[PDB]
Amino acid sequence: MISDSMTVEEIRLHLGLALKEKDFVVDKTGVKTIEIIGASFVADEPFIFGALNDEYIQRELEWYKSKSLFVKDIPGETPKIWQQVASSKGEINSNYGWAIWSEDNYAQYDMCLAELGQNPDSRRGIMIYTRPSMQFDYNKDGMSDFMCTNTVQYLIRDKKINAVVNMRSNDVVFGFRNNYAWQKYVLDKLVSDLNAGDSTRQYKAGSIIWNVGSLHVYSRHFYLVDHWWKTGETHISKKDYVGKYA
Amino acid sequence: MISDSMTVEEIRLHLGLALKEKDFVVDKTGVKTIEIIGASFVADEPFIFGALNDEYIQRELEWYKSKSLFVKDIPGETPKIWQQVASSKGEINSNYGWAIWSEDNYAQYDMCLAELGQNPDSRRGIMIYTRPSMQFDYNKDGMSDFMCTNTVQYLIRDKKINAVVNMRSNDVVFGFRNNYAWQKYVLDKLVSDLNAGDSTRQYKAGSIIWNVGSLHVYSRHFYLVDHWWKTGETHISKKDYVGKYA
Ligand SMILES: Cc1cn([C@H]2C[C@H](O)[C@@H](COP(=O)(O)O)O2)c(=O)[nH]c1=O
Ligand SMILES: Cc1cn([C@H]2C[C@H](O)[C@@H](COP(=O)(O)O)O2)c(=O)[nH]c1=O
Ligand code: NA
Ligand code: NA
Repeated sequence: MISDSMTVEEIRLHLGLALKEKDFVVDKTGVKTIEIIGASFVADEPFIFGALNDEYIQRELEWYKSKSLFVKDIPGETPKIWQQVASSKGEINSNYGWAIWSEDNYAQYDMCLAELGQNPDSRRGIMIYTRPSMQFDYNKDGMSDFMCTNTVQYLIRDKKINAVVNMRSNDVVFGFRNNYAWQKYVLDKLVSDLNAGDSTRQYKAGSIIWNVGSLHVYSRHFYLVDHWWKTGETHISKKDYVGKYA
Repeated sequence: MISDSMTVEEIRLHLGLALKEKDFVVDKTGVKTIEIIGASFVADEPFIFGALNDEYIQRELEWYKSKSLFVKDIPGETPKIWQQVASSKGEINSNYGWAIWSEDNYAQYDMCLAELGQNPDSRRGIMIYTRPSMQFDYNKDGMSDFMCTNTVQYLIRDKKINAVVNMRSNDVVFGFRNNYAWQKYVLDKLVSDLNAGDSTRQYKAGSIIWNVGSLHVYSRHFYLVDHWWKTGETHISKKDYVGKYA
């Protein structure tokens, strides 16, 4: 039994209610947010609010395939957000290709693939992204990057592979869209690798379940929530939005 | 906004449905289980099925206060389960007092207390129990102890301190009852320590939210589920149970 969770549509609704309520909490940067504490839902759409950007996602995936911990190695011009959280030397913590494909984080992908190839029913098929020393590593050399993804667990049931994603913190607009594309790519690769190992397995991709301690919208994206609250459209250009949260 | 989750009562219901359905999955030990994948609920009662045992809980808490990684240091006679998962030398991984009070796991309690004493609104107040090297450490010296608790996050909102518990795996009957008593003790201590630091804070304990990749019942406890399914009583002695799952 997979848990019958909220869907992306219902998360949209609860965010709209928080905004209507004026239930604000002060970000570390001083900015207001709206927040769901302890959120859990099935990721049945590839975005919550906003639009897709295959070009950027493909650049972030090439960076993950390189496993580099330096933001300059992102193909093309590196985004400003990555520059602002990096150390004095351009270093970060959150390269998810490093987290799952590097020997330095204990070969999470290959060990999860070996565990499930040996025991398809296991509860120990997991890729652990964060680490206890994060209590001190988050601000090494002046960076500001406390890992947001804690763990991802994989469970094979009825010839489908399901993923359970646990995050400390996730931005609804950019974070969720990029992080979802990545989790789906990893899931499909794992399915294909298991199938090439044994042509009788015939596995397929299953569901992705999303769990978050603080799932939040920054006040700079309140307009998307408000517009969806009024119209049902999940995207509008900032230039075209008319409404209070300009 | 805390997420409006299932309660313990509703978890009881879904477990009863899995049992009725005969939706079984094979444990590593060969035994059948029933399972909810990706479960998330508020812990508003101190047990799901079964009875309380303050004596045993108090012994496990004294062991946690000692921080010892050896099962013999549990006060009095050490339980058989702890003996069966221990290494050739009596060693385990899962002492939660070690995980949060030892310098060797990077002082999780003291660093979370310092983070929240400095910024009550933070999203980085977390105690990280597991670690990436668990892909290799789970069977060190022949033990069988892949850490079950991944992380616990603390969020202070409206002068109440809420906890978000993330677990890979949890047994509904013994695991949940013992693990809940522990999480509530830590929460109350944190509240009291914050209040003694500043007599204007006046904080109080809030909600505990429980998230689990595989939340399961072993076939040896199917009787409790069945009895509750038939009668609404959350406990019965194994001697008194009449029914199929004898
Ligand atoms: C690196 C990363 C950051 N974030 C966002 C979540 C938070 O808004 C922010 C981290 O801020 P915090 O460490 O104060 O929670 O970055 C994601 O949503 N996904 C990611 O993968
Ligand atoms: C140490 C510990 C184990 N357990 C149970 C969960 C599983 O039934 C078992 C670990 O088995 P697994 O590693 O194969 O999932 O021990 C808890 O529920 N809580 C705990 O704190
Ligand atoms: Na670049
Ligand atoms: Na003992």
